[PDB]
Amino acid sequence: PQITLWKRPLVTIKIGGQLKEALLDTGADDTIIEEMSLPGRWKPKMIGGIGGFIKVRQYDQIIIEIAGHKAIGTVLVGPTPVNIIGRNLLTQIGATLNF
Amino acid sequence: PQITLWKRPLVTIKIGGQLKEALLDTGADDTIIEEMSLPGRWKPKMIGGIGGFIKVRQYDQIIIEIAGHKAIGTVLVGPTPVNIIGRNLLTQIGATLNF
Ligand SMILES: CC(C)CN(C[C@@H](O)[C@H](Cc1ccccc1)NC(=O)O[C@H]1CCOC1)S(=O)(=O)c1ccc(N)cc1
Ligand SMILES: [Cl-]
Ligand SMILES: [Cl-]
Ligand SMILES: [Cl-]
Ligand code: NA
Repeated sequence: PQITLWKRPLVTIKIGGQLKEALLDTGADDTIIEEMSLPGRWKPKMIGGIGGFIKVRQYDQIIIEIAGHKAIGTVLVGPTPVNIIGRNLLTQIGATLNF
Repeated sequence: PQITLWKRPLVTIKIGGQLKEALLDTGADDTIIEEMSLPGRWKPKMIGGIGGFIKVRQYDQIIIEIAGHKAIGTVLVGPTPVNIIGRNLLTQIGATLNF
């Protein structure tokens, strides 16, 4: 698609066999989702946002579909206002900003 | 142009006579710039996200040259860790996310 920005760029994602809503966020280095069960081991990560830095859980090589596009990569889990698809997975699905 | 997302999508902006570097951020509803003076009236606002909320000043009807493209709209000013061009001004320069 070509997505304009008059409203929030919200899409459906599928993770763990469940559909969720997520924000496509070019200002997010990383993908972070609200608390849920993911398989495997996790590692600690510090991420920075508007209010400061927080520690979150990092899961690697997670299968995730984004607006129908398949990705496999790093998903963080932690306190987040919305599920966020950031540049690590935006790049995998071939997203660019154009003007 | 067409901007990939392998690295942060940073551009040069001009605002209030000053050149700054800013992130083109599809996840940000409104544009937020680090502390600077702007002309006219303002009102206080709180904005939040990862790491919580910050208090900002909301200035309306501010012109900003973004990578060569002029746009007018609301500009928030406050202790953001990064200058962010949000959707309110991305729309005006015809920015889209494509994949
Ligand atoms: C969290 C989203 C929903 C909203 N933010 C936008 C995001 O793009 C935000 C931008 C940013 C980059 C680096 C440092 C600080 C902020 N990135 C962000 O948190 O990246 C984290 C999430 C995973 O990767 C790392 S916001 O800054 O809170 C915000 C809120 C309101 C307005 N008007 C403007 C900005
Ligand atoms: Cl990744
Ligand atoms: Cl505006
Ligand atoms: Cl349009
Ligand atoms: Na004004």
